Amino acid sequence: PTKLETFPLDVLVNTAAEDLPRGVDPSRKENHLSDEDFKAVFGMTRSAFANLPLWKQQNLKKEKGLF
Repeated sequence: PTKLETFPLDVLVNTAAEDLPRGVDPSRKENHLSDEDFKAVFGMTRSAFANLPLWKQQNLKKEKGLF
């Protein structure tokens, strides 16, 4: 594609690894949320989230089912 594919939050959270769409980086599911879902889930800009240390990004994602 011309850009990364997006999918509904429920699909990214509640799908077995083997069933995940091919267009989703399993280690960076947040990149595949729409802007609206990213804002609802994280409450900060994508750049602000990317500026958190990787371990903190992961910790936040774990509770949210996106790790």
